[PDB]
Amino acid sequence: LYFQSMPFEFQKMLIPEVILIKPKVFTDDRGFFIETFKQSDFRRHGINGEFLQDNHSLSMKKGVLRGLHYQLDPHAQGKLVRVVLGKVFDVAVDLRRESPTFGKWVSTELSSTNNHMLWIPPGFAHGMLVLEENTHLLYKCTAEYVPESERYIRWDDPDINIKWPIKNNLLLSEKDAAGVFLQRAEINAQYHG
Amino acid sequence: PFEFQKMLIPEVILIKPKVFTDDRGFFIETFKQSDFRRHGINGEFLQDNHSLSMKKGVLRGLHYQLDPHAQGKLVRVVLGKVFDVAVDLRRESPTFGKWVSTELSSTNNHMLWIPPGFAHGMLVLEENTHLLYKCTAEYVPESERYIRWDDPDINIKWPIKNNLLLSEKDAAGVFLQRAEINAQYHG
Ligand SMILES: Cc1cn([C@H]2C[C@H](O)[C@@H](COP(=O)(O)OP(=O)(O)O)O2)c(=O)[nH]c1=O
Ligand SMILES: Cc1cn([C@H]2C[C@H](O)[C@@H](COP(=O)(O)OP(=O)(O)O)O2)c(=O)[nH]c1=O
Ligand SMILES: Cc1cn([C@H]2C[C@H](O)[C@@H](COP(=O)(O)OP(=O)(O)O)O2)c(=O)[nH]c1=O
Ligand SMILES: Cc1cn([C@H]2C[C@H](O)[C@@H](COP(=O)(O)OP(=O)(O)O)O2)c(=O)[nH]c1=O
Repeated sequence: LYFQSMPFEFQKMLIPEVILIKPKVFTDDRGFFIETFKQSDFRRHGINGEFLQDNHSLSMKKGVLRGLHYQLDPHAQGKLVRVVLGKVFDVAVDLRRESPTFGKWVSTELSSTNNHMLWIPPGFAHGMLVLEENTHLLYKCTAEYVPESERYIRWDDPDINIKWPIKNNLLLSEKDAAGVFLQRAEINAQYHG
Repeated sequence: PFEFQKMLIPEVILIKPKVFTDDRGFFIETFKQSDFRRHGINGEFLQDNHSLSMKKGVLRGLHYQLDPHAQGKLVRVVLGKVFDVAVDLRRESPTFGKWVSTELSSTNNHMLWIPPGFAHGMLVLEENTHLLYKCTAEYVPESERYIRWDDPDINIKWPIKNNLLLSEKDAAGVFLQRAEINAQYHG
């Protein structure tokens, strides 16, 4: 019972390079149809670069946390993130050296209920906390996977100080559990504007 | 990370991605330009769509856009299952009016490449089926054309013919012999 006239709403977050996208849901007797991406519209609202790789993660239990992740330059991925089933608390962290918002973060709830999408530009790290069982997270990347370039910052880093709605149990990968603290992170991304 | 398999109409390509399981669940790379372009799948993906079909027996198709708005489509099912159909509607094609089908599901995570020049149809086999597809051209409603699912010249073997939920546009699809088609065979 939430109505939007236009096919996409684009909303800049407090870190304005991060963009929350609300697509339009067309309901009928069959079910629904959503346009989830449209280059022409996205490019007019600041979202640039060729999407070279799409990924899909299933997280079976509430409390799965993945992040914080980025690829070193020149393999930095811009990401368009959505949840087709379930719900996540989704986080973008500005890790662009010299950025007036370096080490700051914004969050949004991405779910199969809202069908919201988050644009996380290159220069940022991504983290997500699973809030519903069997959560399917899909994202498009502006650069292809380069495992050697992947870096890992721990979820509970105190300088970043993300307010995770951690309810009870936390399921972490070994790489994420072994995430480093921001102060000893390897970062080459540079702020431009 | 991907197996690519040409169908009997060899421009139609079945893609089997690799599933990495762990304690958290799984990870799949569902598209990768470098790999896809090496295996014949070309064109910029300009638009992504998502359809939910609540009941078994929802049928959508048969759909294409006239040139110059023809969409190549990369089709997958993230939840549920469809009987997915590609129909060759390229004038002068040795397989004009022929079709290939595959089962796309959340169990197999298979994907189908349906090149421009083809029509797409899908029949929903599990409740709450989520079909996702990437298009090589943006939506142009004026260019959309609709061919009846049960057209007798195309003669698709749909695994269900009865409890069928159709859109009004699909119900009103035209028969192949009176279809508007401008796509041309080059291959
Ligand atoms: C709420 C919020 C905090 N933050 C950062 C700013 C601060 O470093 C920290 C806020 O938590 P806290 O240290 O408790 O607040 P304060 O610094 O105002 O005493 O987290 C964000 O980057 N984004 C947000 O949305
Ligand atoms: C991020 C990523 C991972 N993988 C593989 C490597 C591992 O086997 C598995 C999980 O990787 P992992 O780095 O744990 O993913 P997450 O970002 O969710 O923590 O997926 C790819 O094949 N491609 C990708 O782009
Ligand atoms: C089985 C199959 C049939 N077809 C075509 C061939 C026929 O024109 C029609 C099915 O008819 P069919 O009963 O297979 O052959 P016939 O009628 O010649 O005895 O659909 C395809 O295009 N793809 C397929 O995978
Ligand atoms: C195919 C398509 C449909 N729509 C809208 C128009 C209708 O309100 C709704 C369903 O269109 P419809 O043509 O019935 O979809 P399907 O191909 O599944 O039969 O979605 C778009 O906004 N973009 C698209 O690319």
